[PDB]
Amino acid sequence: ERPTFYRQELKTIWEVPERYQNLSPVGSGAYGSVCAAFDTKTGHRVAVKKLSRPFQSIIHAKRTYRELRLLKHMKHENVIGLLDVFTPARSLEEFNDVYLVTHLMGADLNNIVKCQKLTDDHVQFLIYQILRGLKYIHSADIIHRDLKPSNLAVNEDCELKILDFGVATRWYRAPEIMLNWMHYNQTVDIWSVGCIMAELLTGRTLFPGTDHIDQLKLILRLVGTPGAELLKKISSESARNYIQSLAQMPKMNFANVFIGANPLAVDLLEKMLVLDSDKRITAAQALAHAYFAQYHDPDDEPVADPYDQSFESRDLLIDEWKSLTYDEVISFVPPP
Ligand SMILES: Nc1c(C(=O)NCc2ccc(C(=O)N[C@@H](CCC3CCCCC3)C(=O)N3CCNCC3)cc2)cnn1-c1ccccc1
Repeated sequence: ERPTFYRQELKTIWEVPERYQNLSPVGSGAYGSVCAAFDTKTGHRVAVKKLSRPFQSIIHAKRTYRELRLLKHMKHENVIGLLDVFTPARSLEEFNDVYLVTHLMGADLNNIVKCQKLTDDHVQFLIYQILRGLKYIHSADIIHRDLKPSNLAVNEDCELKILDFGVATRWYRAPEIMLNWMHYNQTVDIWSVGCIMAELLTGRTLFPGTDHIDQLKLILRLVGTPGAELLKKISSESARNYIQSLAQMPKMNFANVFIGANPLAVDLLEKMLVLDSDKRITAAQALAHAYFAQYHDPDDEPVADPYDQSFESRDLLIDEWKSLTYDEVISFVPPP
């Protein structure tokens, strides 16, 4: 039974089920067209995102479908999930707007740290949750690709979720992406986690580059010029020359960069900030690292159901993407 909707303005107009009350814009553009609301069904505050021009073009329609598919798939404590999705339309013919309802978080990870060191216990808890969510995301063959403190949100009980509010900042970007090395694996996200973890411990950005070149120079000063093993995997002579032109010395010992830090934290940072992404620790491996002994539970670090992203390879018409999106709205099943 279709609930009754009500309209509102909010310089953006919102038609939502009566279920959602007390709507108010939040983030003022940083979050998009997002309002906080009171979910009368559960008595919890929620976030309502209205999609912008979802079916204006093939690209818009496919992006709308993609985001709905991703959100419908993510069912994990440390990843943003879909509480509801709705449209005022009563038919595919009238279908032109999509609203996504998620949990409302309280702050991102810039708001928690505020340029001050966190305790080592608190860093364990925060990074453990990030890695727990990444193990889940990566098990579905999904790569975040833009992990950074602003895409990590917490509530008052310090419970953390991974989202994507999106390039804005390069401070957390893996060197292989910056170098256009083309073959990326999931540990580009592990690089970002390493940068975040270092920042939580020290209160300082690990690699605060002024521009693209400076960012790579700062990275390579810490992690060193490519070793012989990594150089063997670089096809292009110009590519080999270019990376060496930005570097010089071997890597530094992280034990003499993170003075006063838990030696287990330093060991983990070493394994996350490896230049060769083939040698970089995975999320599942990192969760078993002794640094997380007080939080690690091998039986509550779940993986995702298989995620069918064969649609990514397809060239469909605008009405086909729209119909596929409409079918995914209809088939949605709320959580418990
Ligand atoms: N602003 C918000 C919200 C909110 O916007 N919720 C709506 C809300 C919808 C959607 C998303 C979201 O992340 N959507 C992803 C798909 C899921 C991703 C989860 C991780 C792994 C990779 C996939 C996506 O496809 N796109 C399209 C391209 N650009 C980026 C987003 C976030 C959020 C929820 N809480 N808060 C909040 C309030 C105060 C302080 C801090 C946060």
